Amino acid sequence: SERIPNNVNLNENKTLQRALEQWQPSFLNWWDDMGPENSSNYDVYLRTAVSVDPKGWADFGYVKMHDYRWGIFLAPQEGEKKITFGEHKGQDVWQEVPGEYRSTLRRIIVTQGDTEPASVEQQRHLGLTAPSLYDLRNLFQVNVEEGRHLWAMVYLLHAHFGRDGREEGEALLERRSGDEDNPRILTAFNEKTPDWLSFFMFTFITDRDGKFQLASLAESAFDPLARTCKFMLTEEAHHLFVGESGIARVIQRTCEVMKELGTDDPAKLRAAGVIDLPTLQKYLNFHYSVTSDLYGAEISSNAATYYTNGLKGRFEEEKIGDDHKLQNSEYEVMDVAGDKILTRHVPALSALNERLRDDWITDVQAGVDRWNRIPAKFGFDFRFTLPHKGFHRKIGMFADVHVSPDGRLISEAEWTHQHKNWLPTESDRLYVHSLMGRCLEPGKFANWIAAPARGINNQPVNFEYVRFNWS
Ligand SMILES: [Cl-]
Ligand SMILES: [Fe+3]
Ligand SMILES: [Fe+3]
Ligand SMILES: [O-]
Repeated sequence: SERIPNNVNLNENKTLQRALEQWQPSFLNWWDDMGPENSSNYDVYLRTAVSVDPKGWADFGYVKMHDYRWGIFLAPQEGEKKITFGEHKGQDVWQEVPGEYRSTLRRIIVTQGDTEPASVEQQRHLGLTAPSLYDLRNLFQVNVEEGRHLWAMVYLLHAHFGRDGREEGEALLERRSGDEDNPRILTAFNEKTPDWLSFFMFTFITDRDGKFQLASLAESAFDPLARTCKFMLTEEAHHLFVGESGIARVIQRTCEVMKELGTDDPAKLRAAGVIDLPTLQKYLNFHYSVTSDLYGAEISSNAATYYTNGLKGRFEEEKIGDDHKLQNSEYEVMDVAGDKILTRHVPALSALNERLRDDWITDVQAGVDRWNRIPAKFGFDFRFTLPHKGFHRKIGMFADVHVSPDGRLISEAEWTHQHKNWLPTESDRLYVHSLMGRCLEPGKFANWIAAPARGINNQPVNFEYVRFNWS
């Protein structure tokens, strides 16, 4: 082992190596303060990336999380990679950041960076109510990887953004989720993640915004960014898995109990300590709509310049069958006109945020379809659905207006009186919270969630995924 593991020959740039070694103790201070509560002396069975070979790239073993081997890993550098979109299509990719784009790319990197520790800060208390050792370990695995994502971006800042990059790396540790004076940059990352149902939805829906922002940055003309993100997407895949199967196992458990009691009635299901499917639907509505705001205004001149200038491409840019310049292309978006929601066509360049939002909607929907297999398998009519994209939005054309899940423009009064049916109430949040009792004995699961289909790294489900050191 080296002090900072990496596949970018950090060793051979002494100035850069020392700058990051200077930042490391500060990162570790942040981990000890805002990382998982009371965990400094736990041994956790964790995956650690040591390399990038797709055949095997990650060690498994017990480690105390303070000692986790956070490292910098980029996808391998391609020979003569060309810029695939925008005014610079056809030219060589960039190894350094051009002056004209320096501050724009900095803000992109910093904003992506900021969401990483924000997630850990939002989730630091969750361990104390973990429904199983398996689940606690998953939480911790997500947490250390979000840590590594902070390292991924701070590396770029130090390596390619000089003085202010150094300053940005500091400031990334000084802002704090929900803080009054130094809050994190985006609204979704200052929200409470108050329980494990929210956590699974977060990693299912909001980490998915991560997926799509990263996939777009993975196309970037700025190739060190591109390569950082390509790898990060592999990590994000694990986070989405935790979320999707989290909720699946909760739905499984609720369905088991609906069959077992021969009933549908929320009151009865809640007497038995499960989360009724309609309440789950409200949580889906909440996280979905709040996350949708992160993609930005549907129509936006800034997104257009990030494409044209080669900074940020579309999701799976190279598969799309067009000119990859888009000056003469169109895209269909919605439009609020009077008391009706219509559609119209706009220049493709101005609707890139909406395209990426639409791509993310599709991906979330495929997951909702998979969840719906469960009640179908039980012969139940219940289906999860996604609300109309304008529902419960604070960013974009729907910001100053209200839309029901089924896509009706509704008055302020209707919203006030009906939204208790569509988003979690205090009562619903208190009920879900009341089920959150920790359960730490090997192979056992809190009554509100089912056992997973399998373990981790081929260990059995009743493996001792976390040792606390009493035993
Ligand atoms: Cl109104
Ligand atoms: Fe991340
Ligand atoms: Fe993530
Ligand atoms: O992530």
